[PDB]
Amino acid sequence: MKIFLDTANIDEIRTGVNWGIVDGVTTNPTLISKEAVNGKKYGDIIREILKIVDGPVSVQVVSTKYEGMVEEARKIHGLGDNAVVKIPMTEDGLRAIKTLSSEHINTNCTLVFNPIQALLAAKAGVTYVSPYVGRLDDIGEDGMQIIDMIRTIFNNYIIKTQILVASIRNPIHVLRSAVIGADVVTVPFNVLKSLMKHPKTDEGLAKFLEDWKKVSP
Amino acid sequence: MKIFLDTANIDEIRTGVNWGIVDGVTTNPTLISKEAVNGKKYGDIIREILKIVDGPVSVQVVSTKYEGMVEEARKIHGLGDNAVVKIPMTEDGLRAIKTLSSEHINTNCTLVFNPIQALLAAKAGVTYVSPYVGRLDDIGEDGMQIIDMIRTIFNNYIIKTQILVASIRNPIHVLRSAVIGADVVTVPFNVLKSLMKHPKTDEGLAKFLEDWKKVSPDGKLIL
Amino acid sequence: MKIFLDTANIDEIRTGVNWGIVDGVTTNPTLISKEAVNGKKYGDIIREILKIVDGPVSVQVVSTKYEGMVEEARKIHGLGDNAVVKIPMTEDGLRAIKTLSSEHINTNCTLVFNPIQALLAAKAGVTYVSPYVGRLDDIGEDGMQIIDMIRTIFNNYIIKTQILVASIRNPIHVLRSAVIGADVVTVPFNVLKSLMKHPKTDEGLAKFLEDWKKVSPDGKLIL
Amino acid sequence: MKIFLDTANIDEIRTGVNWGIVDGVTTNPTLISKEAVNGKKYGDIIREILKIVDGPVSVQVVSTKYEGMVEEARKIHGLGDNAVVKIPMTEDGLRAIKTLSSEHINTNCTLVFNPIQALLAAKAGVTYVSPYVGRLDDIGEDGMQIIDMIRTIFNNYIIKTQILVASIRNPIHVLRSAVIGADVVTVPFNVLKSLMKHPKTDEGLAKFLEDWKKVSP
Amino acid sequence: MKIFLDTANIDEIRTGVNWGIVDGVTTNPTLISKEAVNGKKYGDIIREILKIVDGPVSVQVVSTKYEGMVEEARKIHGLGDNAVVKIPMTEDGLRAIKTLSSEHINTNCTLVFNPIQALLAAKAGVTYVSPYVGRLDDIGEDGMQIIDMIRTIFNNYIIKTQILVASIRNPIHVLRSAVIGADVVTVPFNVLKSLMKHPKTDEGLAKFLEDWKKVSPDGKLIL
Amino acid sequence: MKIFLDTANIDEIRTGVNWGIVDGVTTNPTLISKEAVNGKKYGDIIREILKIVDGPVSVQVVSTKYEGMVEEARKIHGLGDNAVVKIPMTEDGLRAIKTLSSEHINTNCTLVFNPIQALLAAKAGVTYVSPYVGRLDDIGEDGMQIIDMIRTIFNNYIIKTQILVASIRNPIHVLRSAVIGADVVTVPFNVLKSLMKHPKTDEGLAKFLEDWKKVSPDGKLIL
Amino acid sequence: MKIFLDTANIDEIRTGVNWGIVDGVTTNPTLISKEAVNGKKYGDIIREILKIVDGPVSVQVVSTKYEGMVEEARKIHGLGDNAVVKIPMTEDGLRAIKTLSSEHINTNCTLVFNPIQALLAAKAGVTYVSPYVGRLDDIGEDGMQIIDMIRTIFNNYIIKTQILVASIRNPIHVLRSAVIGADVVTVPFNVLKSLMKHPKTDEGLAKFLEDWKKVSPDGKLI
Amino acid sequence: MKIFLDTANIDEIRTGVNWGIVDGVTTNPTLISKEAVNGKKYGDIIREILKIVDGPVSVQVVSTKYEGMVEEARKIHGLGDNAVVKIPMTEDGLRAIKTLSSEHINTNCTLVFNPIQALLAAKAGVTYVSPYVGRLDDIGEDGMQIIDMIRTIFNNYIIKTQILVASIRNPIHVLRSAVIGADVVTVPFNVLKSLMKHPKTDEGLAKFLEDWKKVSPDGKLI
Amino acid sequence: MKIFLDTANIDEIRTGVNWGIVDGVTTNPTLISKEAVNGKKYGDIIREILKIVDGPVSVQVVSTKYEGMVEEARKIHGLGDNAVVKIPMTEDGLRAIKTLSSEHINTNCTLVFNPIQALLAAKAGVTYVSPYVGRLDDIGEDGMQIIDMIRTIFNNYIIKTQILVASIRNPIHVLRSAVIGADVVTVPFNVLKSLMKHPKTDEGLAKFLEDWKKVSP
Repeated sequence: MKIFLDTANIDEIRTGVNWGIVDGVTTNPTLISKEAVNGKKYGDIIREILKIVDGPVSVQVVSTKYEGMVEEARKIHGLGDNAVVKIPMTEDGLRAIKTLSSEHINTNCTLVFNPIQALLAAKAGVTYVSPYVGRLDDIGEDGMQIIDMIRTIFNNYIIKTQILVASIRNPIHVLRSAVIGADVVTVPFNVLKSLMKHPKTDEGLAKFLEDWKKVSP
Repeated sequence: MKIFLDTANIDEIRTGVNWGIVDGVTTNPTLISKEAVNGKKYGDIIREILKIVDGPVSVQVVSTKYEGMVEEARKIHGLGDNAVVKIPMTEDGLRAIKTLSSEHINTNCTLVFNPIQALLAAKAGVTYVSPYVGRLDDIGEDGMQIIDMIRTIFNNYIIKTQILVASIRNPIHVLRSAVIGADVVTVPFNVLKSLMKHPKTDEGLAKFLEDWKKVSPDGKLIL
Repeated sequence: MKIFLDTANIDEIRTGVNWGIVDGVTTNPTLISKEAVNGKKYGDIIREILKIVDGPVSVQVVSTKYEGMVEEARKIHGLGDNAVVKIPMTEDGLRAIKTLSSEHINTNCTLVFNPIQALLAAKAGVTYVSPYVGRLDDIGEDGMQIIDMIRTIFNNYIIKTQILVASIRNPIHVLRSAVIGADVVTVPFNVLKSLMKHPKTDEGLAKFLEDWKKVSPDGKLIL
Repeated sequence: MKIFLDTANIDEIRTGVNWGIVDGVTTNPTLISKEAVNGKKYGDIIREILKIVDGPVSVQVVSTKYEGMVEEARKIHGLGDNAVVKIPMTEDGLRAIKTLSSEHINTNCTLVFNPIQALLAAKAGVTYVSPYVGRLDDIGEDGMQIIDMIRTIFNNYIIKTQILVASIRNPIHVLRSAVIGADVVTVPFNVLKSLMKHPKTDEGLAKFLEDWKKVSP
Repeated sequence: MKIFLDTANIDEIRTGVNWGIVDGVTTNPTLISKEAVNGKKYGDIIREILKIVDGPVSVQVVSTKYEGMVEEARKIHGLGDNAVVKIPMTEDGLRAIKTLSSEHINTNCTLVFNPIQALLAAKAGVTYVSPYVGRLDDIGEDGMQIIDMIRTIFNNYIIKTQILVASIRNPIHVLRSAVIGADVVTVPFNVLKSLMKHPKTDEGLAKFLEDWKKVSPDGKLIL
Repeated sequence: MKIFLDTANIDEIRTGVNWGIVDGVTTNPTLISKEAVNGKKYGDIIREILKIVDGPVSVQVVSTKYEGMVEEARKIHGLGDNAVVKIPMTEDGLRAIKTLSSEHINTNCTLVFNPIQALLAAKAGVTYVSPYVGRLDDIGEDGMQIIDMIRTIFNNYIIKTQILVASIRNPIHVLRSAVIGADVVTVPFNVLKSLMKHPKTDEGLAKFLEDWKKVSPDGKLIL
Repeated sequence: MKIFLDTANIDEIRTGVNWGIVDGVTTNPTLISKEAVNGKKYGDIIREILKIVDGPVSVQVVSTKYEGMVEEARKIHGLGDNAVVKIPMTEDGLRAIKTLSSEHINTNCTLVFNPIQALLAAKAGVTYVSPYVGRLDDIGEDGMQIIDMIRTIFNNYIIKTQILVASIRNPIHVLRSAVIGADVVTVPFNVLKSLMKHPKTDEGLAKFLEDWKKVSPDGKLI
Repeated sequence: MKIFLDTANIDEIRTGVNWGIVDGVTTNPTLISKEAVNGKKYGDIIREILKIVDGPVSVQVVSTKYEGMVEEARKIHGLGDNAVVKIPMTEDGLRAIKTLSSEHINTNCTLVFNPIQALLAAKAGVTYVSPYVGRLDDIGEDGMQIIDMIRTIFNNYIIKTQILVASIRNPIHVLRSAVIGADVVTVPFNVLKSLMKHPKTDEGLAKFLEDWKKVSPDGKLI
Repeated sequence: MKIFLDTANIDEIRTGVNWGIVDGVTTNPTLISKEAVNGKKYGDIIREILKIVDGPVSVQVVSTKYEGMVEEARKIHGLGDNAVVKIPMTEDGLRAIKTLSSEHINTNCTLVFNPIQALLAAKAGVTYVSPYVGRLDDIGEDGMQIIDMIRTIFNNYIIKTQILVASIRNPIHVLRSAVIGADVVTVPFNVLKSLMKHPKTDEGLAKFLEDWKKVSP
């Protein structure tokens, strides 16, 4: 399972990347506009992330129309080979994914909330599909069950689209994603930093330090 | 999972194809009767669908006897390489499927309501089998259970006949079909349309638009 | 799943074969004797069935001792390469199956009532094992459970003996046999005919033909 | 579980009743007309069965209309207190059951093929509901699964309508009915006579006879 | 399981009641808007339904604010003892349900789409809760699963609020509701009609009629 | 399932109570201190909450030793009969729960992380046990599994201690708590508000109000 | 679930009862002799335990023959109405249990290793049955599965014999016993102490402490 | 599933092979001594079995120490390439199996009673492992559950050691072994004979016979 | 399933290899200075273990910093090609594992207590991951459940990292590890010896003996 960082905060990205556990980054218009304040421009933020991160970097179009999505997609693609174009799950979006896929431009279909939407995105040739599990949790539906059905559907038809679990809120979304067999999770910084930690790890380290002092002060 | 459009409405077919999400079309005599009104000829409707759909197009024979079935099938086949001859699950139907399979004419056995009818059509050599899940729902039996049994049976014997779920009424027939692993669903246009939609998709788009306005008042992405 | 006809009527056989859904026949002296009427020779019926049928034809041995069984089995084998010799699950039967297997004479072990009997027959080299499910139902045991266990046992050891479900009484024996993955069922011609039928198939056909007449008065499909 | 005999053959009924294992009888227009040939009249057959059998005896109306069903029902009821009026599952039938039930006339709703039909019959106040399992088997559907769902539904709502399994074809319909917890089965004579039998019973009896001869010739 | 009719069509209501199978009615502003055309007043429609249905009749408030909800509820309640006030799942709605429950006015919380909304309505004291299963189906989630969770939750806490399955589209929503053990289903008239029907019922009737003719040519039962 | 508000804001509390869905409150010194602003006394906040709330109010002890805990618990008890004393799962905590239980002072055992800790607190006589599920989620263990085991354990022995799910982070902790059958959840005011919401509720309301206007221009319901 | 302490140490018993978490005690000659020290006699230790514990105290017999077991058991009963006599699962043991139950002397059948042995002891009238789960674990079979079967069997027949899980080695034997619904577990004082502990509890306490110092620096709530 | 005959009787072995249903044989000193009668020596019986059986013949060692076991095992191997040496699940046994496997001498580890013992014998290189299911049944645990676990474990690691179910007492041990997928069962000749029988088979034969007399009175098909 | 001995006693090791059931050894800060008594250099024992054992020998790094860990690991590697370097599940540890893997030095990540920690270690390229099951049991959670999830996760992604079950306390940890399919268990000597024992084996051996004395005094 790949692990991506879900933020446009360059400080969080640098830190995550320096830990060596970040395989890629996802952004979206909300995340970017949270950073693009007090002088900082969105075009600069996007370019800096592309430069910093070796692996896939998803950046979302904002046009809602086919021709506009495809032209924004190509500008996005031109920013560097690791760029992945995020396209929303809409009629125009599916058309855009199909065209971009034929042009070998990598794509990520976002705002997916049930397994049939994810299947449509895969049929359009999308590279990644990104169901939003935390937003399903928000409305009283166990979002991880949708990931489990998508995994089954994709296995049934030997689909090569990667399942990219998004809107992750806690480490149990991450655990369940790995048990299900999702291809990727994208996680906010506060979740990322917790994944390495456990209180018995801390306790064990202290114990080994103690015991070692008994044979080498 | 392939998705076919279950209609003879040319406007619906052109629209669905353009979404890139439609892999073929199924018709039946009812669907065609509906469109062949006010001067429109069934012959023209059929040829036009075949003309504009790249994927399989199922057209159903109307004879109930073996010889009429095969004679009509050979005509349907002659109209285009993407034509699939629909044949009902009957004694004459199975005979027709066996003959047509030996002639390398693609076939679709329709009006299937239990898994053993589906198996018999497969043994005769049919290309697709089409169980009618909504008509089972109509009589108080969960039709998707028959799809699950057919998938198991076909898997047991490595059967190459495609399961084509038909009489679809709602998006949960579609979801359950995909989870079971049916080869194809054929859906009405209104169902097809609904498959792309979700209130949280709409809501998420609106929020992204709004937030983006904060850093780009004309809502553009200039790179 | 293969389907054998449990019959010696040549017309039944020809008809089922044209349906594309009959793979072989299982006979017994009662079925054959039934057809020896209006002058017909017992042995002529059997030789005719062996000639016409492209595939397996089971013929019973009547001897109960090893030497009699193998001598009869050899005669039967000489009547056609597709003849299959039916031998009961007994001590002498197993000895006969082992001997005939070595001579490459195909065999069908009958009167099997539990899964270990089926395994012993497979170990002796038998081509088919025939558990009589309806005779277990008769004594208050669900006979299909024995088929399920035999399928599991045979899968465990990659056994090439075919499971031939016999003493079939209804279409649910057939459905369950297919879902389990039994290799073959043998059924009377009348169970076979019932397997194609469903009231919604008839209802659906009637409606399609009504609707077609609205666009084509004489029921025709002119293309 | 009660066991009824499903026939209008008086010879079969006498024999069954003499075994002491028959708790009642069901008839229907096909069964009765098979016996009412070569001089025998249907009115005589019905009366003879009513006289012979202590327990419930179901006899079916033939009118398809409400007023006609209710008038046939009352003539049926008047033939004796053990008479139970069979009414088909139709709109007019449900109306008739509701009226007959209010008049404390026992009823049996027949030609039931799914669990919701059975529930409708219970809501109309029917005494017995009779799903036809063998005719479901005939069309490639496991008829006993409908009995299992009816039992669950009836348990959920504490329904007092008795489930009467009909169109029985073999002893496994009977076994599964008892395991599910159906209230009644009605069985044809050839099935009835087999229920007491088992080859190990026969074998055991022979063995005990043998062994007893060794201590009392 | 109670069965309500989900319609404001007076003809449908009179017909269903006469089948003896309808235990109440649900309306909503859409259903009533549909009938309140060509001079027909919504006020008259509501009073007439109340007048002719003996069981509960749900009539939905239209105000979105607490005070308007309770004022309309008290009016609805005043029209007949069988009136049930429908209240949407909102903050003001829950406040209204709490007040109305304390006044012993029966209530029905509508537009419920997950089990926790259903629990909140129960805690406020509501008489019925109405989850919309077909609208969940519409967005690719199996709505009957929410009914199953609500039944479990209600059973856990011995909750007396009745589960009323709404937005029913087919007979399998009805079947699954009964197997789960929902208290009530409310169904459209065409669904209601279909619940009584089955092809084998029709077929069995025809056969009984035919056989009876053999011993009574005028198809009567003379006792 | 009871719902407690994890808050010391009196306005939040009043609002949740009017919704008919708040049964009590859980406080801690941080929450209380937060409200002591614009001149408000810490202890006045607590006494006000105890006076207004008809039902349980949890208040933390800060002493870590037995004598300090019971002396504080007694003070807290004196502030209102509905005060519940929060005591951590430690050796001295268990001694304090046993002593306070004998004095009929209600208690809530906090910092419970496995089911056996919950059982020991119940055996000491505790009124509520509070497992912190989100803090288990934080360390890569599904915290709701511990609630499920505690419910089973408590059911086995007919334990009267209430399970109070704490450290709740999202609406699925709440849904799962209800399906398991936990006695209580405690949630922040903002989780609480989210529990009422669903996009189809909003969509449905908007459509009903649109349709109603077709029959009643100013949105009114005049009866 | 009741919790007995497997010990004869009186400070261990007092400290357990004060937690409100100990319902009784299980002894054995080794445990008792361990405390029969510095003046204390074996009989003394048992009498003091019987006196201080408001609940069952299990005391073993060493005789392996019916007459000897029953004679000892009567003695033990004489010491206090809360004494419970331990009897091994043997032919003579079952005879002894039948006799003692008829004399309303409470009993505890030990060395039970399968569910049918447990059923036989119940049928003889035993008050408690003690399967030794850790010794099943020692020989490579999951001992808690035997507890599960005994629970099912006892529920089937509404048996009033209490299931007392013994030879406990870790907190998961305890957790599983509770989830199954065993009536009692007997554990050493140290296992007992471990049951209260969790690293997130310690972390939580530390967090409580620091945040309280924020609202008030001294460390006292007024 | 292979079926071995648990016996040293040569007429029992011939009659089993002729049915096509016997794949090998398992002996033990008691079985062999049973036939070492009327002139026949112990060595003779084993040599004749090795000669006539086209398959594995298991022969036990009586030494319980490593050196003695290995010395005997080499002797047994010398008697024929199809001899298989039985070695008990002990410390010295595992040492012996390791040594013998390295010398391509086939082995059969006996007295296995849990799945981990079976795994240890496999790891030492054993050809067959023989769990004694009936002796587990004797002590009130379902012995076939151990076979199921060993099957899972061996499948997990693609272990080539064959599971040989032993101490078989009834046809249901055999049925369950086959459903689980055990490689082999070893059974006494009488159990073997019972496996072919069913009362509906006998009934069927009788029915066949009578109905054939209807189509032709003599009893011969021409 | 491989079996390692958690010891540095050479006799215990030779004994277990002789049995043919020991595949390696794990040596942690809390064993080597057990055997460094009266004559032996915590380094002659390690060097000798490395010489003896024809399989992996795990040796723990004591530094907590990346740079010290990789320097110590390279030293450990220098002692013998069967040395495996034990590294704790920390930020610095993951970084060290990634570096050492790239230098083809085998690694064993210790103090793992949940499945996502194990996945992170595998993503860093670790040769073994060692979850401490008994220490989870100690805090009231069933440690074997974590092994079961890690097996599933590793199967999902075809992960080549071996699952090495550690902190083993009893033979049921071992049985469950084998049924789950863990790659390795590491056990103390007394657990190891107990794995061969069963009371019916002893009973059985006595009976072989007794019956043999009958046939041959």
